[PDB]
Amino acid sequence: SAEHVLTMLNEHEVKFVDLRFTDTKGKEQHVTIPAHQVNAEFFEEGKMFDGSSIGGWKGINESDMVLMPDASTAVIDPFFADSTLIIRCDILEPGTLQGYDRDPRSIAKRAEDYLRATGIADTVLFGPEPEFFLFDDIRFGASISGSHVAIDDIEGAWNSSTKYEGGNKGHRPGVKGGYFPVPPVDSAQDIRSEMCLVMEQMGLVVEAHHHEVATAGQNEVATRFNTMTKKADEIQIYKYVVHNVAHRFGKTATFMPKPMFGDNGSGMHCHMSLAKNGTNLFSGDKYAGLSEQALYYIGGVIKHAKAINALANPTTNSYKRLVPGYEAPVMLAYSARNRSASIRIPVVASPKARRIEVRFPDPAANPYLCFAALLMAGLDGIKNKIHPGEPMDKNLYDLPPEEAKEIPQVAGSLEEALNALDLDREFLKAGGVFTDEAIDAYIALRREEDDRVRMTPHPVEFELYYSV
Amino acid sequence: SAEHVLTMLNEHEVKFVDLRFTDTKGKEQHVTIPAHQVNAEFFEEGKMFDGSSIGGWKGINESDMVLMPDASTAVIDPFFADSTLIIRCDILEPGTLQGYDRDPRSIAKRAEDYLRATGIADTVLFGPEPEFFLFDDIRFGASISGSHVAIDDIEGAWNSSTKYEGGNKGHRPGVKGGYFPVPPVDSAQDIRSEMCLVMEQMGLVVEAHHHEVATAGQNEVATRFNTMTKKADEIQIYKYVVHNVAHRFGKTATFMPKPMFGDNGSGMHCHMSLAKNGTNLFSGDKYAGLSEQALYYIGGVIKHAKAINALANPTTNSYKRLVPGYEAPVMLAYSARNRSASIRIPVVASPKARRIEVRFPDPAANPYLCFAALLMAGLDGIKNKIHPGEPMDKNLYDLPPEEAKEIPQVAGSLEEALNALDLDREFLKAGGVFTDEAIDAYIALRREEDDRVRMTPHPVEFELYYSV
Amino acid sequence: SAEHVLTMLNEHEVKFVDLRFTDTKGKEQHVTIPAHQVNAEFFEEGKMFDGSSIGGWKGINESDMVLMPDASTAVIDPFFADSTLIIRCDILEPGTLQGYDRDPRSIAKRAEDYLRATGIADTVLFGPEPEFFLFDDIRFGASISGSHVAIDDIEGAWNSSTKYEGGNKGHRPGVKGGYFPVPPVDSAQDIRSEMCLVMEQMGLVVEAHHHEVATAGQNEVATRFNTMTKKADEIQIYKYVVHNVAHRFGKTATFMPKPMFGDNGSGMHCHMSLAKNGTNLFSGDKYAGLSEQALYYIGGVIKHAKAINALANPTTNSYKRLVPGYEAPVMLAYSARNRSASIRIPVVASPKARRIEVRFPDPAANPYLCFAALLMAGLDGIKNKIHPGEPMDKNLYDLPPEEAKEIPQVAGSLEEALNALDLDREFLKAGGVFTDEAIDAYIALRREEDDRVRMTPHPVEFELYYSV
Ligand SMILES: Nc1ncnc2c1ncn2[C@@H]1O[C@H](COP(=O)(O)OP(=O)(O)O)[C@@H](O)[C@H]1O
Ligand SMILES: Nc1ncnc2c1ncn2[C@@H]1O[C@H](COP(=O)(O)OP(=O)(O)O)[C@@H](O)[C@H]1O
Ligand SMILES: Nc1ncnc2c1ncn2[C@@H]1O[C@H](COP(=O)(O)OP(=O)(O)O)[C@@H](O)[C@H]1O
Ligand SMILES: [Mn+2]
Ligand SMILES: [Mn+2]
Ligand SMILES: [Mn+2]
Ligand SMILES: [Mn+2]
Ligand SMILES: [Mn+2]
Ligand SMILES: [Mn+2]
Repeated sequence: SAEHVLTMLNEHEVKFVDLRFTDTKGKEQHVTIPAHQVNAEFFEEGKMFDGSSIGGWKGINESDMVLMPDASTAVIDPFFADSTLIIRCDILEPGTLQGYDRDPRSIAKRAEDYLRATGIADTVLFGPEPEFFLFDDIRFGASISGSHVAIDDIEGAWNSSTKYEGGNKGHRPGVKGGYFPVPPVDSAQDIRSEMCLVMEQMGLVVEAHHHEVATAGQNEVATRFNTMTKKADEIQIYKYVVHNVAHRFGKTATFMPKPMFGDNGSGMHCHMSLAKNGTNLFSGDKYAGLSEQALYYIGGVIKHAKAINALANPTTNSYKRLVPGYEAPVMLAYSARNRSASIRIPVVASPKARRIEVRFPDPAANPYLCFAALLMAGLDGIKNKIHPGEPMDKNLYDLPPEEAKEIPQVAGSLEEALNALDLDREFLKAGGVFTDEAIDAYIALRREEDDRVRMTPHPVEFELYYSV
Repeated sequence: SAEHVLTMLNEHEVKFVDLRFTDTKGKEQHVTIPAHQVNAEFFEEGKMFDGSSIGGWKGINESDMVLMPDASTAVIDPFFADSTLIIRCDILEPGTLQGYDRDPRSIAKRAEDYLRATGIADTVLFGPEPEFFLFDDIRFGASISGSHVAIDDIEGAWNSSTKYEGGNKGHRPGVKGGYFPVPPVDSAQDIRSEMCLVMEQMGLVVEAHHHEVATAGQNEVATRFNTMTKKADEIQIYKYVVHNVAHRFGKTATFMPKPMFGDNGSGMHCHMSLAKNGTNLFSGDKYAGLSEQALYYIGGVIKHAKAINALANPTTNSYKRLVPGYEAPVMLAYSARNRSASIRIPVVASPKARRIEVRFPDPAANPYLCFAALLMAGLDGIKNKIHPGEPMDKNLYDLPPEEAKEIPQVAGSLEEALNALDLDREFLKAGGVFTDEAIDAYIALRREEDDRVRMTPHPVEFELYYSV
Repeated sequence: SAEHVLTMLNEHEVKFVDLRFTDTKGKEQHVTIPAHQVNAEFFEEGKMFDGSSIGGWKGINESDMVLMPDASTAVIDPFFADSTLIIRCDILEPGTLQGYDRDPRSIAKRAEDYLRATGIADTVLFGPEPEFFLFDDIRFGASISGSHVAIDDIEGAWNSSTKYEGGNKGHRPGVKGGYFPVPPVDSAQDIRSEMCLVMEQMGLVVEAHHHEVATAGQNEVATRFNTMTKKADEIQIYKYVVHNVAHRFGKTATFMPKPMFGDNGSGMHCHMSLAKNGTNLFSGDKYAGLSEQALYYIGGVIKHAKAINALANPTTNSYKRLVPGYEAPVMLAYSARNRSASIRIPVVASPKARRIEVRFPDPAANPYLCFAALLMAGLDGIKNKIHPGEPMDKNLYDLPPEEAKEIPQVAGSLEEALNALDLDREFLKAGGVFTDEAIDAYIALRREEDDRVRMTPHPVEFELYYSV
C-alpha cells in the first residue's frame, strides 16, 4: 500500500525517505530524498539513477536504471537524527520496468516465482542464523612494505594482562569459552537486547540472544524465519541494526566469517522448508520425520554444494572457517545428530516444524543470492529425484580417516567455488532466474577479490620462509 | 517587494542585515548594517562602498561604487547568533546606477535579458549538480624550503590503520567505494540532511542527497533547477550552507575539483533547457527527443568549449579532474548513453523535462559567469545554426585510440582555457553582456593564480628528478 | 688500448671492474665483474646483458644486447672500498655490434661522426657549466591523502631562527646572497675542493670552484671543455663525484633545476665552438669576433630551440627555472652583454677562444642527447645558412613589454617542448643520428613523468582553491 506509506509520513512527521537496495556483493546501499518528493508518480514509475556506479552492473553505454520503491517495506530508521522512512527498492530496467538481471532482489523474487510455477510448493521458508563479532578496535592495512591486522576488544582473552586506566577488572571469556558465562564475563547483555528491541521495531521477530563461543565478543541474535525474499530483507536490516547499535555503543561489529585464527568463526546456518496451502511439504514418514521431497531437496543441495559455496561463502576468508576441523560443517551429508554433517535435521515434535538446516553458509553471503541458490539446488534435487543416499551418523573429518574419508565435501577455496559455479550453472539458470551474464559478472567481481589475497604476501609466509 | 522586507524585519525581530555579493572569482562577500539603517532610501539608492578593495575591480582613480539591495532575495541567516537578514545586492555604477561591467550578477542578468531580446526564448533553466568533500583536517603551506598538503578525514581509507583514542571502529568507504554503503560506512547521513533542511529554510528545493564515490567524505546534495540568475544565487547559498553546516559539525568542506590524486574529483554537471510561454523549446522529434534548437545550442557549447572552460573550470586544479581518464567528461560530444561524452542527454519520458547535461564544469566555477558563458555559447550556436554533427555512442579516450581519437576536447590546462577565452570572446560580447575589460580583468586574475602553480616546485618533481 | 687497461689492473691491484653506461633519461648505470673476468674476448665482443630492464629500451621480444667496454675510459673509482676500475661502455646490437639506436652514447658518437662527414668541421667543443645544490636533509612524498617536500641545510636562511644542540652559529647566506661571502658564511670550501681534487683524479680538469647565488648550498665546479662525447662522459663523472663526495661529507646533492621557489635555480650553460685542423671555425670579422659559420650555428639553435628544450630541459621542474624572470635565459637571441639573451657571446681576446654560450640547458639534461641536439641544430643552421637576425642589446622580458615583446622564446612547459621535438625532428634524424623510434621512445618516457606532475594535486592549489 502506497497509501499506508503516505499516512506513515504524516504520523511520524517524516522529513526524509531513505531508498535502499543491495549490490551484487550483498551490501545494502542507499540514497535519500526529502519526504516532499514522494508523490503518486514515485510509486508507479520510481526514480532514476546511474547504474554504472555500482560494481558489476551496467557498463560504458547503458548507465541509467530505475529504483522502484516497494511500499510493503516501509519502516522508520531508528538511528538517523531527523525522522526518516526507509523504503527498500528493486532495480528495474527502464521502460520495460522488468527487473534487472543483476539485481539480487529481483533474482530472489524470480526464484520464489519459479517455485510457485513448477507447482512444487507455493512458499519457501528461510531461517538463517547469522553470528557476528563486537570489537572495540580494528586496525589493518597493506602497502608495498608490509601488511597487518590488529583486533582488540575488552573481552579478548589476551587482555588478561593489559594495563587499563581504571584498573583491569579482568572477567573475560577465555578462548572458545564464550558459551554463556553470565555477566560480567559476558559484557554484551545490554547491547544484545537493544539490538533485539530495535530489530523488532523494524519488523523482525526475535527468538533469542546470547553470547557465542569465541572470546572477544562473538554474539548472536536469533530471529524468526520468514518467506525467502522477506527474510533476505530481514538479514539486511539485521546487519544494519547490529552495525549501528554497535557503533552507538562505542563498538564495531563485523560479519566476517573468520576474523581470528584459533577461535570460532561466524556462520549463518540456514533452516529451510517448503509449503503449499498451509501444509509443511517436508514432514513425512521417511528419516527423522522427513518427506521424500525434503530428501530430494537435500540431494540437490549436496549435488550443487560447491556452486552454492560461491554465494554462501563468497569470501576467501570464508574458507578459513571451513577447514578440516572437528565441528567444521564441511562434510556433504545429513544427520540428526552428527554435527560433522553440513546438513542437520532438527529433531522436533510438531510435524509442522519439520525442516533441514544447511550449516556451511556464512554471514558474508549475499542474502538474496545465497538463499536463491539454495532453493534452486533444492528444486533441481526434486525435479530430478536426486536421492541423498544414507545419513552419516559416524564421525567428522578426523578419524574417520579410514577410507581416507573422501566423501562429499564443500569447496576448499573461493576459486574452487567460483569455478564450480561456472561449470554447474544450469540449475541456477532454470526458470530464467539467473542469467549467464549475471553469473559471469558475479564471478568476475569475486575473482578480483580472490586475487588480492592470492597476490599479497601473507605475514605467516615470513615466519615460514624469511630464513629460507 | 521592499515592504515584504520591512515586515520580515519585525516578524523575525531582526537586529542586522547582511548585504551579500559575489566577486569575479565567484566568492560570496558581505558587509553588515544594523536593521535600523534600512529605510526607504536604502532600496532606491543603495549604500556606498569602496570598489578598489575587491580583486579585479576599480583601480586607482574610480574607487566608489553602489551596493543595490535586491529585495526579492531576502532570507534569514540560520547560523548567526543575533537575528539577521541576508539581502543579495547588485553592484551598480554610481549616478548612472547601471550595473557594473565587472559585477558577475549584473553580467548574468544582462545575459538573461539578451535571451529575451533575441526572442529565442523567454527563460533559461539551470540545474547544476555541485559535489563536495567533507574533511576533519586540512593542512597546507608553501615557503622557500618546501610545500605540502595533508588531508584527513575519519572516512579516509588510509585511516584503516590509524590508532584512535577510543579505538578504531573501522567501517570506512574504500577508494572509489563511497557510492551508497549504508551507515556506518557512510558517516554523513545526519549532516547531509541538516544541509538539506537548512538549504530549504533558505529557499532551495532539495531533490536528493547521498554520499559520492570518493573515500574520505565526498558528498552531494541535489537541488531543483531554477532560472539561470536565481540558480547562481542558489549555488552561493548552497555553498554557504555546506561550508557552515560542516563547520558547525566539526568538519571542513571544500568545493575544490580534485583534492586527491587517485580518487574521484568533484564536478558540477549543468542541466540546461530553454523555454517560451511555458513550453519546453528543447523537446522535439530529432535525436533522443530533442528540438533542432537544442542541437544548435549543443553545437554552440561544443564550438566554444575551451573558452567556457575558463569560467567553468577556472582553477589549475580543475584540470587535474579533466584528465584522460575513463569517466573523464572531456570528449566534446553528445550522447544519451556514452558517459565519455561531456554532454549527456537525459532519457526522460515527459517532453516537458527534455534538456541537455554539460558535464565538464566544476564547483569552483563562478555561478554567474559559468552559467552565462554556457548560455551565450548556446545562443551563438542557435543564431548561427551550428550543427552538432552526429552523437558519439562508441567509447571514451582509451580505446578508441584508433584514429589517435583526436576528436573535440575540453581545454587541457587553465592557461589554454584562458587563451581560448581571450581569442574566442565574441560570442560573450554579444548583446554587450561581457565587455573586453571585464574579460581581460578576469583573465589577469586567473593568470596570477596559474603562475603560482607553474612557478612553485611540486613535491612530485622531487620524486621524479631529485636524483637527476 | 686494451693493454694499458691490463696494466692498470696490476698497477692498482684491481679486484673489480665497474662497467658503466647511461640510460635514456641520462642516469649513469653500472654492473660489476671481478677483475679476473677481464680477458681478450671481453674487449672484442663485450659482455651480454638484458636490454628489457632499462626504461625505454628493448621490449617483450628482443631483450638481449651487448655492453662494449671502451678501453679509453678506464679510471679508478675513488670511493669503493675494494680497488675497482671503471670502464664506460657503449650499448651495441648483438651480432651486428652496431650501436643501439637508443644508446645515448652511440647517438652522441654518431653525431660527432656526421660532423666530420659533412666536412663542416672535424671536432666539436663543449664546455658545460653544471650548477648544483648541497643539502643536509631532503624529504618528500605523495600519496592519496597529500604530498610534500621539505628541504633543509645548515646554510638555509630560514635556519637563522633554528635552535641547534651546540648553539646556532648563525653566519648564513641570505636569499640570493650566496655569491662569494668568504667562510664561515660559505660553508662549502673544503667540500668544493675535495670535489675538485677527485674530479681531477678522474681525468677532469678543473678551472674554478665557488659558491653560487642561492642560499642553502648552491655551488659550482667549473671544468675545462673537451670534445663533445668525452665531455658528456665528464658530466657523468662530474655528477658522480659531486653526489658521492657530498654523501661522504654527510650531505646530499641534487642537480634538479629548481628545488626552491624564490631563489636561484641551477643551470648548465653550454659553451660551444667548432674546429678543423686546429683552427677555430668560430672566429671571424663579423659581430663580436664571430665567423659567419658561428652565426648560422646560432640561427640553427634558435630555430630548433623548443625541440632542443626537450633534451636540455627534460623535466617539468626545468620550466620552473625558465620563467618570465629578469635573468631568465628565455629570450631566443644573442648578445655579448644582454643577459636576458639565452645565447651569450663571451668577449675574449684570443680568437682561438671565440665561442657561443647557450644558457637555457639545465643539469637534468642527458649529456649525450642534449649536446647532440645542440650540435645537430647548429649544423642544420649552417647547411641551410639560417641567419640569426640582429643581436638583442636592449632588455629582457619585463619592460621591454612594449610590442608585448613577443620575440622568440624557449618552450614554456615540458609538454610543449616534447611536442616541438615531435614535429621538429628532421634536423635530428639527419645523418641517421636520431631514429624516429628513439625519439618517440624518449618522448614517451617523459610524457609519463609529465603526467605525474599534471595529475597530482599541488600544495599551492589548496592555498589558492580550498575555500572556493
Ligand atoms: N519451517 C519452519 N518451521 C519452524 N521453524 C523454522 C522453519 N524454517 C526455519 N525455521 C527457523 O529455526 C531457527 C531458530 O532457532 P535456533 O535456536 O537459532 O537453532 P540452532 O540451535 O540450530 O542455531 C529460526 O530461524 C526459526 O524460525
Ligand atoms: N528543464 C528542466 N526540466 C526538468 N528538470 C531540469 C530541467 N533543467 C534542469 N533540470 C535538473 O536535473 C537535476 C536533477 O537530478 P539528478 O538526480 O541530480 O541527475 P544526474 O544523475 O545527472 O546527477 C536537477 O538539477 C533538475 O532540477
Ligand atoms: N672553444 C673554446 N675555447 C675556449 N674555452 C672554451 C671553448 N669552448 C668552450 N669553453 C669553456 O668556457 C667554460 C669556462 O668558464 P666560466 O668561468 O665557468 O664562464 P661563465 O662565467 O660563462 O660561467 C669552460 O667550460 C671552458 O672550457
Ligand atoms: Mn550460533
Ligand atoms: Mn544452528
Ligand atoms: Mn554526483
Ligand atoms: Mn549528473
Ligand atoms: Mn654559475
Ligand atoms: Mn656561464
